Amino acid sequence: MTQFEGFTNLYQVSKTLRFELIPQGKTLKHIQEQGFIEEDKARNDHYKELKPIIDRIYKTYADQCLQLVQLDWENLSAAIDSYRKEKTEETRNALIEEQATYRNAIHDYFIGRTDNLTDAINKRHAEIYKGLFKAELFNGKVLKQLGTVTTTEHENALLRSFDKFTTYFSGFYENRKNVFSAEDISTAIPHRIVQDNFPKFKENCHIFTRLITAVPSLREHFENVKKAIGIFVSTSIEEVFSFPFYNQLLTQTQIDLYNQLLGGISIKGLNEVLNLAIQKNDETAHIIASLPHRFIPLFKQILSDRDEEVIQSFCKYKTLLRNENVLETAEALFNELNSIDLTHIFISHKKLETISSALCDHWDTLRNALYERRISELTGKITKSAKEKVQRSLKHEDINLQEIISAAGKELSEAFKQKTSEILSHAHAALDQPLPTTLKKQEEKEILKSQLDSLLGLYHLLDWFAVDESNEVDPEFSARLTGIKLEMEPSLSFYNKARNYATKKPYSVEKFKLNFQMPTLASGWDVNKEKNNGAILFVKNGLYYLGIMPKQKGRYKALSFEPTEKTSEGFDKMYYDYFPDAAKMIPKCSTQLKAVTAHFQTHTTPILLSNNFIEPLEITKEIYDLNNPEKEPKKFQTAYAKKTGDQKGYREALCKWIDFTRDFLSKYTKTTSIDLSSLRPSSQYKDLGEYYAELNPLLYHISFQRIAEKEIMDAVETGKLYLFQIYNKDFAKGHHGKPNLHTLYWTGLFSPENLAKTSIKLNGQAELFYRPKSRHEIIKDRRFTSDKFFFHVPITLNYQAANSPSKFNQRVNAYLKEHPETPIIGIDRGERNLIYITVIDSTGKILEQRSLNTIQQFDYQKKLDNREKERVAARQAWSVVGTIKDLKQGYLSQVIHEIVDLMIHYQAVVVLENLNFGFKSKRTGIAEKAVYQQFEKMLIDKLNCLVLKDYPAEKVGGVLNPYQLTDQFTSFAKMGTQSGFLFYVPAPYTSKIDPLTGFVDPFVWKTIKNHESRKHFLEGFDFLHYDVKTGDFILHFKMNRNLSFQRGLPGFMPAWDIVFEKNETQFDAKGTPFIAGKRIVPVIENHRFTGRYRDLYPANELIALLEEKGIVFRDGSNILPKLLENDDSHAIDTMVALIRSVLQMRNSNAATGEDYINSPVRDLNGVCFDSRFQNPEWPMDADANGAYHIALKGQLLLNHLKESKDLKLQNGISNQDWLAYIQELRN
RNA sequence: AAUUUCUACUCUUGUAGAUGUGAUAAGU
DNA sequence: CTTATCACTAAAAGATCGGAAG
DNA sequence: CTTCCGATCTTTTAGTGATA
Repeated sequence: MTQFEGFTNLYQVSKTLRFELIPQGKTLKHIQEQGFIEEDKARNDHYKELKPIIDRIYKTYADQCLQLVQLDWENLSAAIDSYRKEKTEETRNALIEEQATYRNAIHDYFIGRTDNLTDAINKRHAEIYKGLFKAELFNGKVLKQLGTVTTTEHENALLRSFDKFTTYFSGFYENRKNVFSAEDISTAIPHRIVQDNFPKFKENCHIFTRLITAVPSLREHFENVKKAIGIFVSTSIEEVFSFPFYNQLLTQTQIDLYNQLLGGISIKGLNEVLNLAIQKNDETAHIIASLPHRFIPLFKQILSDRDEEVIQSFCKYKTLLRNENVLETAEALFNELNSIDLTHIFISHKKLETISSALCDHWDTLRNALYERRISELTGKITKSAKEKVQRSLKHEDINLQEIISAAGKELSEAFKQKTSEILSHAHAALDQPLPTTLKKQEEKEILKSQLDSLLGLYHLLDWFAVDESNEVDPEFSARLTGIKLEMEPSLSFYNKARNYATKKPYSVEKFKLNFQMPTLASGWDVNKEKNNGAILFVKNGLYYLGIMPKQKGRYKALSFEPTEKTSEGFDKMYYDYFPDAAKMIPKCSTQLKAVTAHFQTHTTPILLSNNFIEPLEITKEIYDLNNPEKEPKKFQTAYAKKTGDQKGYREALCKWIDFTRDFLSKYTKTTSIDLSSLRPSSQYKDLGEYYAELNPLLYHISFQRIAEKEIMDAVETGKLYLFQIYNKDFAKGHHGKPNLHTLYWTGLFSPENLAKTSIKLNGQAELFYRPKSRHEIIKDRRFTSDKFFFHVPITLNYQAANSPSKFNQRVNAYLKEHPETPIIGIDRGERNLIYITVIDSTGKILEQRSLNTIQQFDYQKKLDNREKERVAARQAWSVVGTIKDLKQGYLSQVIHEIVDLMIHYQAVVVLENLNFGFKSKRTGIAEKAVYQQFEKMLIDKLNCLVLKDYPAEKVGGVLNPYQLTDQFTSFAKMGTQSGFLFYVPAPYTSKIDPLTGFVDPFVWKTIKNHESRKHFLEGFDFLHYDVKTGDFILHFKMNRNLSFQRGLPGFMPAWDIVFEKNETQFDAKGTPFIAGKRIVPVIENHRFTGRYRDLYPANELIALLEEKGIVFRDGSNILPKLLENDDSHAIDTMVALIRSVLQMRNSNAATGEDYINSPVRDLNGVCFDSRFQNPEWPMDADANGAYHIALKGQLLLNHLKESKDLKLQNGISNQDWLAYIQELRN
């Protein structure tokens, strides 16, 4: 019995609020007089300049330490091979522990505990590892200790400039602890060495050994290219791809040399040699090309290397291009292209579509041309292996121009000669048109973009030829193309820089962190650390103040604020109390002091501690062995239970440690005032983590106390305290609407209900930033014209729960299995509606379908329509592109509220569109997969902690009890099918589909081009007849026919009754007349669509065609043999055109506005479904048709949960299963 | 067209929604 | 342009300065 | 007049659980 309102308080979530600080009183004058802001700006500059020096010393220590490892590597290779062959859990954990011990073994080199080094160098490396992550790297100790590093006097002087202030680097310090650690983190050098580079090197070795087993005739060729490249001259080819040589390959420059050997010098590499071998088309070419024939390069090592401004840069670029005469070289190359041999120069395969998009009319016509011409040149009968050989020989291989000019004819030799005679001419204009004076007028940006794109299209035409010498290419043409390529390669870089400059923003959001000459400013608010951190907050009359007390004449003037009776006028100051993360402080303040470990070496008696204790606390020896053992897993850790299985001694030691913790909690002078009667006794705890997760919320407390106003006023006036007012738009005097969500979090954090029972915790690690001025009347950009102080503070919501969600999917599947009647929301994008919603019931009937064009009754469809018009109205308009892309993000940010409101009201499971396994065209408003990915991520992050503004604080959904329905976001690929209530289903076969019987277009088209193909396609049907009672053409289709021309996705039923409906008038529910069965088809000119749309009436056109042919059909007889006997091309062409028009599900015309669907199949009731009927029980528009089938896919996933005994979904549903399920349920 | 920040407007010197900040790596 | 990491800290420990004593 | 011992400011430091 799990209620939907019980899906709250499951895991903590960390958020961060930001506010603006107004300097109250005359603290602005004090800050300006003392000059903190200029000093902090100079120090931020020094920190930015000092970061690469610390990176340099880390780099040289990493290289020096990695050059000494001689580890042996067969064991992890055996482990990963055992995983590859078995794929069981036992070998999986064996591989995991083998990777862990390899990372530990290589980390022993950094920490200097390696078994295979002597003691002196071990002590040297251990001292270096100790001294890297302390202040000893700043004063100059480890600089002399390393010896290798070279530092000039300026870098050294700015490196010692952080003296007595080193902790400014502290997070950065711990950031570098990510790199050198032995953990499984992706930024670890051991992880990069073991789990990333080594699998690629091992598989490189295996492909090399297998390919040298196949034939050794190219082993000498490998030796010659290794000698000619002059890379790794001290070793042969056989041992450079062996495992022990990886012990020399860990350094970055050796990785670079390995990559240079594999890829060549830009002189051929191994990949180019293999390409030359497989392109020869001898027996060795088939014996190697059927085999794996690639070596993927290794990853780089961590921390390793490899308006007038743009106007002047482009002016110098154009002047240098005019001096080099790149247009003259290009026109000379295009002139000599007309006479040289075309066999010796090749076209890169990556633009095999692109040439089809440029030199001809369709983006894949020349690919089909060369494929069918290779098929026509095949010797013997066509088989599967020969077809696959042809497909392989044309899929990823460069092709010379003679095959292009023979398959596609000589006509391209004119058209190509046309197109270059355009582009270089504009390039000539781009090298003749003068530079614009500024970039503030529209025409200046116009002429600038034209100057970029002509030369950019010239690059994109020069990318056509195969720049890689994978075939036999004469080197002088290669030299000329590469020279003119490298003369003007960076034009893409100036294009990107000009686009991002003209795109970004007109403001300067750059800010630097203020510190007020404090090492640890606003790191914590606790009243014992109130002196050093110097950050407090006051509350008065609903307003919130931040007080920062700086050091006075170089010393912390310990000003004390006195308690005051409440009704006296004054600020309210908190008394923050925290014992941070008791799992790590209870070791810290007991059994890990220097005194206790110094005593426990030479003694066995228990030790009594009486420092910061009200009574002497006793530490016996056994608890010291429990916390500090010989091995890494402690006795009371569950890793000991997993590794050994001795549960009895585990439970006894856990009880002893838990008793010691409970004894400790009552006598430390900070935690003595806390009530611990809320804890269950020691023996009732299953493990240790639950104890710490329940104990941690008990140790944090905020209590307000009244401070006299006069003392604060003289503290501000004197200069001992800097008082700022915390501000956003909700603390203004004219504020009367609903607040922002962060203001709701901030107000609910200091509510009395939260102060009594902590649900939101005010975290430490606050930051103060400063932003310069950035250079009734409503002034544009008021917040961006003045220098401003910002305040960034993190908070932790749902503090009473754990940190990790554990099995969120299991819990939500349990709730969904408990409740079968739960509705399903389906979300789907479309044309003429940006986002479309369909909330359906469990039985399949829709409950509410809507378009999300309108938000606050002032719809965004006209915004996208108008902005997309002005896109065209001024070219592409670099300026407007960004406004469109941000209006899309803002539209999605407003759509988030509508979706979570629908989910909350309907208590439903939402079902989104999976962006993998899918392709979406243009015209869908939001199309870009990155923008919708950002949407799905924003939705997951919003439903991670869902809170509504109008809800009460105490109720579920309020600030003190937010809704948590979705698991924490981790990756765009590790989502799977579900994340809590966020279900994902594959995109296609959801928009163009009959919503009542599930008919889909079974043929694959764009292959109806040859005449006998049309003959076989038309002969595939069973029979066509005419009915005079309804005046319709009934054509019968069997799914076992036209299998070569049908898609390979059979449905449930094999029968279909396609109907050409009488194209008469009809009435909807609203009485608006509409022609029944009419279709919309584009007009085609020069075998290409032109965008203009025309209306088609299939039955009337077929009547006209058949009476013009003189075919008698009023008897109800078959017409297909009555028309195929003449073998007329025009008749079969019109028949195919009418079949395509009839099978066209969607019909839209944005110029006139109508948009509908039309199923050409009679249902079980014999009617033909028309979405222009506007039946509320069926999808209104085509976007509703898409969203309803997305919701039905979610319903299918729900049923897949229901039949399964285990509480887990199936994976992504195959399309054949979806079609079978739909055509089984609906018929 | 006013915003801690973004989007979009002006009955209202503001409105409706969203907003995890800072830092460093790595991939294309 | 994405994917992974870490911090969200008070108290112990040690450097720094100033006063007392031989 | 120099050296040793006590206040003050800065800087390290401890580390729990659980599958995919």
